[PDB]
Amino acid sequence: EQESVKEFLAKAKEEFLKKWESPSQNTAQLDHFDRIKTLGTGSFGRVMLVKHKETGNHYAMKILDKQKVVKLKQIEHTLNEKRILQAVNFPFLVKLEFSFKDNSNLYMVMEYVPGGEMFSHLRRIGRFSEPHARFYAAQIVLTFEYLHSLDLIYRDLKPENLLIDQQGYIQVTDFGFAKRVKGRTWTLCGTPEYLAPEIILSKGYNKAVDWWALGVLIYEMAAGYPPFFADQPIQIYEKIVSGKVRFPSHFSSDLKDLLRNLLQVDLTKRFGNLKNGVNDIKNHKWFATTDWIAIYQRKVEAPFIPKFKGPGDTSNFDDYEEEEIRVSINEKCGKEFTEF
Ligand SMILES: COC(=O)[C@@H]([NH3+])Cc1ccccc1
Repeated sequence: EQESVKEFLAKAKEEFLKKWESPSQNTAQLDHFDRIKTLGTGSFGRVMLVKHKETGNHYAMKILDKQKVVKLKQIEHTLNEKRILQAVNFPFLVKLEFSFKDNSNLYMVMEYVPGGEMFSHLRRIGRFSEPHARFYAAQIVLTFEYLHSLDLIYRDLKPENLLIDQQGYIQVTDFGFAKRVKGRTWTLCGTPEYLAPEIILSKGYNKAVDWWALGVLIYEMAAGYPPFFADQPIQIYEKIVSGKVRFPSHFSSDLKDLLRNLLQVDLTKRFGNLKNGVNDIKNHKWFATTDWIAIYQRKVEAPFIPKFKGPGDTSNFDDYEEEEIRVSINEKCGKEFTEF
């Protein structure tokens, strides 16, 4: 690679490692914020729009219930998520602003991106044109080059985790499955339609799973549906492992060729995982129009700007029951979460 890229990534890794080795902790508290709206809710956590009472800034606060994290065997994953997020810095990664814990919950306070999930926009328009899909894909390629150079695997690429910001660029959110891995790792995680075959088959897998997931994402952006779609997970998994994918006739030949190379079942043949690494992707004809530096510098005009009224607008998110943020009188699971 150009010495320019090598030197950039060396500095990126140095800066990451300093924060990785000495993580920030306990940088705000709950009563510094007002709750505005619940933006998402799951089996062990929620995301809420909050406002800082002194500065007036809006943030997305992820709240994890310690007891449920333990019950669902997510302890290490939650520690990974926060330790990684506090240490990374890249234009297409959502910024962690504060973190803290209390007797009941873990809190990560992040930039709020009012444009909403790529998923919503994709489903509302049907499919993205190839230029539009390529603009987003280029951001993911650069983000994975950054993450992988820090020995990080992301492991949850899907349209719901990609927020569209005020300039129309992507912000990757949700580092719940991200992990620092030199070599292989084994945990079954991700989302069914996006899992690489080696995850399904319970192998020791590596960063090549992220490049597989990029193939799934690009297909879904350009087609409007994912390549291995089926009604139940087991049927999805059978399709993933089969080595068979069908492409819409509207796909360009270049798109089909790139996707066949990202969706290689044999991980030793998969683009992003060959001897030339990410450059096989960056140099592919489908990316011939992409100015990688201009994308990194946010100098390209985006395909669209989401419609929203301001930094507190929640219109691009959907409606959930509002539930308490209860804090027990007694500390729960203190030992498990000491490092948070
Ligand atoms: C496309 O490149 C690849 O798949 C590389 N693993 C090179 C290779 C090809 C065939 C057999 C062995 C090795």
